[PDB]
Amino acid sequence: NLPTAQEVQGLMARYIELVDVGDIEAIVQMYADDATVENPFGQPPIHGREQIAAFYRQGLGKVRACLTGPVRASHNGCGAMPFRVEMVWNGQPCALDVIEVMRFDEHGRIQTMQAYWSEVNLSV
Amino acid sequence: NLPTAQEVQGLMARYIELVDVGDIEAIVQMYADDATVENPFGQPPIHGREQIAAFYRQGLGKVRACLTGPVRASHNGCGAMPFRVEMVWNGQPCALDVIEVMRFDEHGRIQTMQAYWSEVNLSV
Ligand SMILES: C[C@]12CCc3c(ccc4cc(O)ccc34)[C@@H]1CCC2=O
Ligand SMILES: C[C@]12CCc3c(ccc4cc(O)ccc34)[C@@H]1CCC2=O
Repeated sequence: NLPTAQEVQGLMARYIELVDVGDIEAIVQMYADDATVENPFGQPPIHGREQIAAFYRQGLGKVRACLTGPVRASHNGCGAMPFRVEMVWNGQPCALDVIEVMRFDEHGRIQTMQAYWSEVNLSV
Repeated sequence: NLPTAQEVQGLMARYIELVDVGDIEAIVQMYADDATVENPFGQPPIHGREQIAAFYRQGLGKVRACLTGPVRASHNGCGAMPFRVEMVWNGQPCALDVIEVMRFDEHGRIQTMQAYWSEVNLSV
C-alpha cells in the first residue's frame, strides 16, 4: 500500500497509455523488480522484470489499448480497470475486453497484476 | 473452480439482475454457506451467509444496478465485471462505479467476492 486512491487511478491510466503507444521499456520500468504477473489469470505466473519484459516485447512488438470505463481504486494501494485491446489476428481485426487488477508498492511500482479474460471476450 | 467461462458470464450477469430487483433471497443463495466477501476491498471480510445477507438486507433494503461492460471470465472459475450502482445519497441521486471479482466453486456458488471502489468512484 501507499499510493492513494487518486494516485492509483493515474498510475493505471498511464499504464494503458504506454501500452497504447507501445513503449516497451517505459512499461517495464513501471513494474517492481520482483513483480509477478498472471495474464491471463489462471496461468502460471510471470516472475520478475526480465520475464515480464518478454511478454510485452512479444505481444506488443500493431496493438491499441483504450480504458473503457473509470479505474476503480481502493485505499490499500490496489485498483481495478476495464479496457479494450485492439489488434489484428491473421488479417482478422480483433478486440479483446480485459479487466486488470493491480497492487502497487510504496514506491508506486506494480507489484502484482492479474488479467481477467478468455476466448469469450474475443471479438471480430 | 468448475463452471465454464461462459457459465461464469451468465452467473455474474444474473447476480446484477437480482441486485437490481432487490431479490435478497435469491442473492444470498448464490453464495456458498461459508463464502467470504470484501466490499469494499480493503475492508475486513464479512463471512458466511448470515453476515452476507445482512449486507444486502440493509444495502438494498431505491437502488438500481447495471452491467456497464462484458463480464470477463477465466477458465478456472473466476470472473470480473464492471457495473454501476445508482442510489440516493440523502436527497440527491448519485452513482457508484464498481468492479467485482468472483470465484465460483464446483457447485456454481460464489466462494469469494471482492468489490473494488472508493469515494473517487462516486459521482453526484
Ligand atoms: C498478447 C496480445 C496483445 C496485448 C495484450 C493481450 C492480452 C492482455 C493484455 C494486457 C495488458 O495489460 C497489455 C497488453 C495485453 C493480447 C492477447 C493476444 C495478443 O495479441
Ligand atoms: C450500500 C450501497 C448500495 C449497494 C452497493 C454499494 C456498494 C457495493 C455494492 C456491491 C454489490 O455487489 C451490490 C450492491 C452494492 C453501495 C454503497 C452505498 C449504498 O447505498
